[PDB]
Amino acid sequence: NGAISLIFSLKEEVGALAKVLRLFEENDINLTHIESRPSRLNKDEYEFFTYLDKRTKPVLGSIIKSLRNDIGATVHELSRDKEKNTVPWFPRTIQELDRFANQIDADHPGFKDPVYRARRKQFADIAYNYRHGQPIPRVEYTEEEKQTWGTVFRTLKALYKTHACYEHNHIFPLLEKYCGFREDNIPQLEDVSQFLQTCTGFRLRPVAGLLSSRDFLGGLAFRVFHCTQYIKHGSKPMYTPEPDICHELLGHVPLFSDRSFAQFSQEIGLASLGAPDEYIEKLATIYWFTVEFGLCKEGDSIKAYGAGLLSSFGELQYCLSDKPKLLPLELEKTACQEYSVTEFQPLYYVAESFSDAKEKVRTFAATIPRPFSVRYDPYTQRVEVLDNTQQLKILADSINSEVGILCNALQ
Amino acid sequence: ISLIFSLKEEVGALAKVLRLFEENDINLTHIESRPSRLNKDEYEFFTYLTKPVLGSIIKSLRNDIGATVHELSRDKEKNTVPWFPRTIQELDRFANQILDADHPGFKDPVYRARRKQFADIAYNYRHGQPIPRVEYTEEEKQTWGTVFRTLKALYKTHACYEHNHIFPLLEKYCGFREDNIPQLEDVSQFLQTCTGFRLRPVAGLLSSRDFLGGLAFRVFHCTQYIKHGSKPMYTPEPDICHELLGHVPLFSDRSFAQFSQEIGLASLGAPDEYIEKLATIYWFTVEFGLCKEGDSIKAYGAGLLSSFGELQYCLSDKPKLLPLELEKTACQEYSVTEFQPLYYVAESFSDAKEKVRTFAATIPRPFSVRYDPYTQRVEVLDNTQQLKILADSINSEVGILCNALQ
Amino acid sequence: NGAISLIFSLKEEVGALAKVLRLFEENDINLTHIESRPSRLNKDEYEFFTYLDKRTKPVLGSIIKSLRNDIGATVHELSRDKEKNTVPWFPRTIQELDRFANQILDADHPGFKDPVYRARRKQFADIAYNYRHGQPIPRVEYTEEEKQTWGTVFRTLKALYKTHACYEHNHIFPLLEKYCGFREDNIPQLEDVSQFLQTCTGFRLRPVAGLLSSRDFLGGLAFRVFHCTQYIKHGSKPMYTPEPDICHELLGHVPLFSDRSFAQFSQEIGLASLGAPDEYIEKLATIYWFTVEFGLCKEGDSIKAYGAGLLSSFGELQYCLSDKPKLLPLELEKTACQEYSVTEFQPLYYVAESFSDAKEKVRTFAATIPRPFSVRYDPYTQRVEVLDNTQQLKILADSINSEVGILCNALQ
Amino acid sequence: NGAISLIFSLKEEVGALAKVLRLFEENDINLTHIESRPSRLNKDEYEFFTYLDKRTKPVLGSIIKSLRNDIGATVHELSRDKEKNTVPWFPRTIQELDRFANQILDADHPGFKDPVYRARRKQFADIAYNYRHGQPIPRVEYTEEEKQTWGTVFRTLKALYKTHACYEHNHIFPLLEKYCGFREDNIPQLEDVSQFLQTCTGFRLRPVAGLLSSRDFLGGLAFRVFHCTQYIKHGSKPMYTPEPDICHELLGHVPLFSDRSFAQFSQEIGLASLGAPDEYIEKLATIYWFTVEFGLCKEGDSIKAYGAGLLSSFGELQYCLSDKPKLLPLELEKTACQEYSVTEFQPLYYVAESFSDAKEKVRTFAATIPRPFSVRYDPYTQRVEVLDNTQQLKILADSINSEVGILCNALQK
Repeated sequence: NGAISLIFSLKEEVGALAKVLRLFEENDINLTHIESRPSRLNKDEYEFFTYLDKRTKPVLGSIIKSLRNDIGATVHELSRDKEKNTVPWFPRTIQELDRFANQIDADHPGFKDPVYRARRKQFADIAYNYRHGQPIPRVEYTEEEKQTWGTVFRTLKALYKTHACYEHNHIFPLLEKYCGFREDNIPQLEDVSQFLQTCTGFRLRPVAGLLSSRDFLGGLAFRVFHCTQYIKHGSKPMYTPEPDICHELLGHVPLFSDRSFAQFSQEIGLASLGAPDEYIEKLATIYWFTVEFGLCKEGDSIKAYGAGLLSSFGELQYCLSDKPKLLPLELEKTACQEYSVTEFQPLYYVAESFSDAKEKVRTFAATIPRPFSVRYDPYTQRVEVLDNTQQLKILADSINSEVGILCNALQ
Repeated sequence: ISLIFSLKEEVGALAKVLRLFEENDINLTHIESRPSRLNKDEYEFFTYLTKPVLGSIIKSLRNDIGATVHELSRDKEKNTVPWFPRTIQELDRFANQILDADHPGFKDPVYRARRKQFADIAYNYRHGQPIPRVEYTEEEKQTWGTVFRTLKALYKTHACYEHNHIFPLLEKYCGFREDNIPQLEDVSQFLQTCTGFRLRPVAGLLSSRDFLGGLAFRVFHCTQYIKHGSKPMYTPEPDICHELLGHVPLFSDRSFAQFSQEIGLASLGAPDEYIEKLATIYWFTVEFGLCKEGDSIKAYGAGLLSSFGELQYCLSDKPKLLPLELEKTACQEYSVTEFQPLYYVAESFSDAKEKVRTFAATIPRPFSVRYDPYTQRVEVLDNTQQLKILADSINSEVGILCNALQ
Repeated sequence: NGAISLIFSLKEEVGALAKVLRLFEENDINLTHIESRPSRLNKDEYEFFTYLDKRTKPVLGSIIKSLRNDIGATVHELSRDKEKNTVPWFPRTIQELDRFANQILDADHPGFKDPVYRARRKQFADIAYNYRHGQPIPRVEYTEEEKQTWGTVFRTLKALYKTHACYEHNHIFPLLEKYCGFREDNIPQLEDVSQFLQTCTGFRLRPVAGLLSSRDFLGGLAFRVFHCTQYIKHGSKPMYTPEPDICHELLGHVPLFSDRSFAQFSQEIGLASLGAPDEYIEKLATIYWFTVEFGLCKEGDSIKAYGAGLLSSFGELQYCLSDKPKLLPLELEKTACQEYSVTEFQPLYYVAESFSDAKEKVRTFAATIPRPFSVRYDPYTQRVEVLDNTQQLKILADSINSEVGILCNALQ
Repeated sequence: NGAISLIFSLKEEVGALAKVLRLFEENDINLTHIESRPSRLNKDEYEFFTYLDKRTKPVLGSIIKSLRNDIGATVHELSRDKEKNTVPWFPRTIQELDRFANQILDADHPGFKDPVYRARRKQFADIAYNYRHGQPIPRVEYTEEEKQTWGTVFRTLKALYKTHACYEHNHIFPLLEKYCGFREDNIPQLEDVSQFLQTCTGFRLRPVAGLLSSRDFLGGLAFRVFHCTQYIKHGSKPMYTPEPDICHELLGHVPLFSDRSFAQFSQEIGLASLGAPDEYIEKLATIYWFTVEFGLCKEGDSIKAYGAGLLSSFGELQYCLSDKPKLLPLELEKTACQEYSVTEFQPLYYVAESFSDAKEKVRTFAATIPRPFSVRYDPYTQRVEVLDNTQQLKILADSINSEVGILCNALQK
């Protein structure tokens, strides 16, 4: 089916909303797929959200020209299949992450274990049926699963006070009192999501497996983290090439609980919206060398903040060793650097800070071919698509008002 | 009797705080401990306190641990900040604090029963839950219909641009017709998609402090009952017709949402003298405001957009008009019962938000407040802290504006 | 002669600079009347300044059409005669205030029958006619008669500033008394005042023979240039106010022109004037009338006067804080259309919340003024720069992000 | 006589101003040496600029003692001989550049045997010694010999600017040839160039007889004032480089000073010097030697020269882009310590990302410089504003406020 979406604003005129809503009607598209909301910046405009798929493609082209010239409006055509003259699709609302959440062995250390394979189908099914809004279904984990967690958990906690970054060590005690991070407890995703929610507005979303970098990264734009609920097979408690619950709760969650790290990762996600294939890849590389295997400066020393490092006891000690090569974070080079998932990383990029890395990403995003920019509205949980002079005008007044607050507060 | 205090992680601070509460038989679910957003080094604590020995803890937090502790009392205890809900859920705590033989429905046993029905819906509502739906009777709908038909006809000429900008969407997507009474849960979802405003059914009339405080979270306490059918034109008591036809459309407009949000932010922890001023400001804007549109003036007050007779009086030559200036407006005298003698004109909602902001700076509070739509939390800010969050906020918006100009 | 100007920028490409210059050479326009300079904002563009007059009109249309259709430059045609859909002229640079500084507006004047006074008045006019931007303002020894007139006005007003003037006026007036000879027995020299203004807010003086037009006067405020009279009223009637003598200029305007927030506020009226249609010149002058000239401002507990016409008029300074005037909050869309006379005490004053507020009100008002650009004064080059590109605003936002990045660093 | 200066502010308060002016006056520090101006930020304060010298120094402590104690004002003390517990003096207004503009710095000069040449250097020196801020720069007809020299230097470099000079130099150079008389057959007049500079970035030339101390020279850049020589090197050896004649000033410096980005960058070095300890004056001078004097900058994938020592030296201009030099990326903590030799072609150049990136590196470096305050230049009053941490946040914020308001109005056009 795919997903087609038409992004266009329309000034209110007598009969303006009246006719564009029929412009769908004449072509026979259902008008429960055409949702019309007031523009959030331009007081006199109406923004249209279209929930379409390939069945509607017959008539989309005719509609666009009329809107383009018969009404004089900038129309951006979003398509899932990334075809001639469209922007790669991306959800504009947080509920629209539902639409491909589920869009997802022989050497796995659980290939010949029918209990494990049947267990994995349980978690998959919990994820397949998850929808935005619902609480995350709680699962009692087996005793052998809680020992695997214990094994993973006990060793890593020991290295944190020396190898983990400050943000990580600052938050972890809070997850131990309030979220059941204990050597003997596997935490429930619903408690974690509730905790993140009150910290940075991050929220969890159980996922059956691995999403395409686009889908996964686009979720970061809404501060939605697509999370797995299963656990690695207990035979090899050090296994890491897939992201079990250990990778999630111990590698990602504490940092998603810090504003600057949250704002930084959200920025990688904002940059993915409508990015071409080529640039989703570069963002994935950037992601891999920051959120996944990033190192950060802390005064005169270097600490780890990557999820793949804060979750892998082995490579956490390695990366602080003098053996791995180190480069300062450089996006025009980092985004093109090669990496291998299976082997310990040869190279790590060091970051001045989460804030500085946030700025570099926003800077890098200016290089991403998009006929518009993006800003997340945390009030309606929707993406603002920025392409007008009069929008930037409203944003600038908004900036000016805050400056007045800053100025007045200085006196 | 809450407490708000930050604390640097120095010699085991977090653990000392929790041992300080254990030694005082206070369970850790009444200790919310979060990291600070502007100071990497410290933590934010929030307790929902057990009045006996609260002095023992505060004395320890301030001295032994070197914290700055705000003491928030709802019981108006002198030398305590007037309490306000910090989280959107904390609107549950006092949503049930409302205030009859004159009523046009006094002699009607069924009407006297509906009102109790709607009151209990409001009483039993808690944040997050869907607003319970109700099937309105045929006589409730014609009453709505008489109100709807008579005002709709005045909206093209007498109503402000924003009201008229949004009203076709409510008719198009929320069942705003003369033969249908919309369900609050539908209206609430729409608002959320527009400005993030939410509805919370309320049995009747909360105090100004409680009501205004709700607006800080873009939360509108909204009635669900309808006026009695014998007097359709009766508008005295805030009725569903008041809420959906006078308040709702404006709440869907970003700039009106921000202005009303601003009044509510200003109330958080404001002394009672400043609650009465903000309530008067509210009376003369959100409820009975007029606004300038080029050379003509339109009505935006909910009490005007839901009152047939006073929607036409207000834009007439009979009442006195004054430009909105809050030091004078916040001192005005008004009466609930009659057509208002005086109205205040605003040049724009944008401008009105600025005036409210400036006025709020004069409100005595040992902190500044800023709402966080991500975590649905109001954050209290020392003078130094506010500077860091605005500047960092400013730095973000400018980045977006630099990226977008290309 | 009049005045004609072509405001245009151009990206550098091979021969582009040379093609523009031949186009003007082709048409007798000397290289001294078209200067090219690099653009402040866009590293790769050249800004152009044309010092033309009506003797160039026969040829201007051909040149304009060549810049747009051949060279491909966005061109704003400025005319002082406000021709066929041209922008009303205004000087690009501070030197070019010279060009029309002498365009000036006796029967029942108190100094009519006095031939020494008539002569003094033509002595002061000549100093203005001959003044040119950059020159020291010629000093003149005033007589005892003149310093006694000054003294009568000065005396009555000083006793009244402490209770009637705004705080900013009273903050600076002692400095003028100590460093510019603002005494009852001494008329201060414009050269000293201008030098003190310059060190305070960059504001400078400029002797004018009499009353300029509002466009020309206001335009000077965009450069922080105040066209100032230098004669003094006749000694027969020392409370005579209906002309801006040196008392009105030195006691009404100068203290406030030395305050940064008031300076920026008056400058904002002048920035808004540049190129404004005649309609909006009238509105700006009226706004000027109810702010710079007869304005009042809130000062905490009380309202105080700041208009130059109040601070230099004993009688009306008392009247305006009494219970007789009708006060109104400053709202420009209304105020800009407020009618008034010069003949009597003002029935009605507008109250400004503050100078920084009235400044933002004026910036907001200027956006409504029909112009194909906005403007920014460059105090380094003392030249007006016109903003009409997205390419410019890019740079403008970058520099913003830089100071924000600096202010953030300075806080944390 | 040297130079002492007191920097302090006072809140207005009945009698406060007269009580301050009196403790100067009663100690025979007459009013002409004590300026008092309204504080830009603090609307109830007064700033005081004191013009003093060693003659006052017997009474300085008492005056300071009453200022700090009897009046409660935070007083900074600027001295030119830089005693301990003083701040190395700097000029606060553009006029005080007059004060030490003449503190200048031969048997082997390539002009010692030419008695006409020695005599002429005394003419140019006499123009400069008598030059005062605000005056037009005297125009001097150059000889035909002198013009030959200028042509030899001019012809060879111009044939080489297109492929070796950075974008900014090549952007302005065509304007200088057209409007300032930059030609092979003509030596420009400093007055015409200064007026051009002023119409570009506010820079202005100040005729100077010889070489100033780094402190004095750098400090001038904080006002966008370039102390500039008017003479030309001897005719015999037109490739002679050790002293900065008109060839170095006009062909090496004048183009870049006409560029906004470069102007702001070099000014940032100047603002960094004001009141710096001599240890950091030397660090600044090295940074300057490798940026504005011998700098290279990144320009897309290529690298071009922006240093005046290169842009006025055909021989080393070609060298600096060859494969011979050693190139390091600009890092001011490392740059500021780099050894260098004046006589030979530099073996090592520091590459800048851009003038915009270099400016920020300078400002950051300047933050580490021990100074009891911060400095910003104000082009309206042409005076340096000395500010505390609070005052600095205010100006930064109101500058931001003003500039956003402009972006707001300009967005709707």
